[PDB]
Amino acid sequence: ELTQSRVQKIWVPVDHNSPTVIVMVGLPARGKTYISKKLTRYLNWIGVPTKVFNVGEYRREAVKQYSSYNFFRPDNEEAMKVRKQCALAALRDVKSYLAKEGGQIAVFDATNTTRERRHMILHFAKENDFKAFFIESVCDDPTVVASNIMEVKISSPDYKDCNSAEAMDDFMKRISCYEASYQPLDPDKCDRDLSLIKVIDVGRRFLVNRVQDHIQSRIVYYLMNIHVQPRTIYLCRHGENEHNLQGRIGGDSGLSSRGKKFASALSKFVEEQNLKDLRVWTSQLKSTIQTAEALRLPYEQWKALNEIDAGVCEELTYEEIRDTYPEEYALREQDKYYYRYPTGESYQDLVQRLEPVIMELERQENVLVICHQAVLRCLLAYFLDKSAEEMPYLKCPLHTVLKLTPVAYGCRVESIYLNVESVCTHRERSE
Ligand SMILES: Cn1ccc2ccc(-c3cc(Nc4cnccc4C(=O)NC4CCOCC4)cc4nccnc34)cc21
Ligand SMILES: O=P(O)(O)OC[C@H]1O[C@](O)(CO)[C@@H](O)[C@@H]1O
Repeated sequence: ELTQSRVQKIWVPVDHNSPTVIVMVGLPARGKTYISKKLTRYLNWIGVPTKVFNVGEYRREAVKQYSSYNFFRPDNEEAMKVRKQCALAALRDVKSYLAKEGGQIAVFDATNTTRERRHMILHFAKENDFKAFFIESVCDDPTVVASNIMEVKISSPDYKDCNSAEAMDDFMKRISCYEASYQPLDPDKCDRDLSLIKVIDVGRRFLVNRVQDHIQSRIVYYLMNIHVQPRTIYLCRHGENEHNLQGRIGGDSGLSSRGKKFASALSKFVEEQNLKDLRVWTSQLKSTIQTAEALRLPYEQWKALNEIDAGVCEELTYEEIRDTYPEEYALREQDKYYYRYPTGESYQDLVQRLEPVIMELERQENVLVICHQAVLRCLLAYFLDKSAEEMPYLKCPLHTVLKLTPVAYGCRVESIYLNVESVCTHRERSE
């Protein structure tokens, strides 16, 4: 016999591959940490457990505050010993994360600019049975380097007792400390056997060598879709709909009278925002489409943006679900991310179908996504680096636009309520 597990609905028989170390490579202020973080955010959200080990954070913990670039001098015998021990301590943690804590990918975020340092990470990987994948960021444009420094270096803890001008100055010399011994990845000759991507001039061009597995090709694909241009992402739900007024889930009802006032308000908001080339996306459910109709803009529908499928519970109230399917109600409340409605979906299923939405979102600039409660949560979690456990409980009120702006290494979210009443469909984590 086979039995169907209670939360996920997976048929199982009755009782009766290598982790990867991703090695960042490059001079300081080349976006290594920007990429480390963003990538880790994508990987975790698609369900590959990933963690960043930034050697700089180890050095900052092992050493009294930073005073100047002299700490990074190649003739600094003692700082060198410290730096090397910081790398080894980060690797100890990498071993722990991947071999014992269920980690899948560890991103070793450091300059790792010498063949020697990289050879040692390889030895580490090889003897723990970890795959190694290198990502190098190369850029010689001073404008880009300057910008990076202004944007994330001068505000860092290292420079808290320095003004801008002198953080910038210190950082420039800090970089020059690494230049003499920098051996770029060389896939033609000495690195022909390594798996790596060398990125040149901020994603303009890539060198890819020996992709070993699906995580690696997928990272390359991700890296070819992202960009660093400023832009804005607006996320909202459909205007209130008739099923909302009844506390009924799922279905494909139309906008209520308030829902229509929202749409009209949303149109005003969008106009006042004054964007160029704002793309608009909806699901294929009517609520969403009517809402976009009020904007008088071109929009495109995506079945992927359709609300979670409640299967056999579609169109019931939560009340009716507790009465009719008491046991299914409880299972969901106890594990709301992995719980699969019977005949239906989990939040986990949602991530899989939203993955192509995220990938296209990364390619776009200004976008307005009009969608549904659970879908919105799933997208929002991606942008705000929220865990699978939290995602089902993020708050996405009706008639409220969430305005997301890339800033520094992450994302500012700004809530904008359009002053139209609605019922509340938020349901707290109960225990
Ligand atoms: C699009 N893409 C694909 C691969 C890849 C690798 C590195 C980078 C990359 C990204 C990058 N980005 C930042 C680094 N530090 C701080 C901030 C950014 C950054 O993206 N800032 C932007 C945020 C959005 O608004 C405009 C400014 C800087 C780089 N500098 C030199 C070389 N590469 C850089 C971009 C990449
Ligand atoms: O995961 P939760 O909190 O039940 O929210 C999902 C529900 O939200 C709604 O969008 C609105 O109630 C339903 O269509 C859907 O079943």
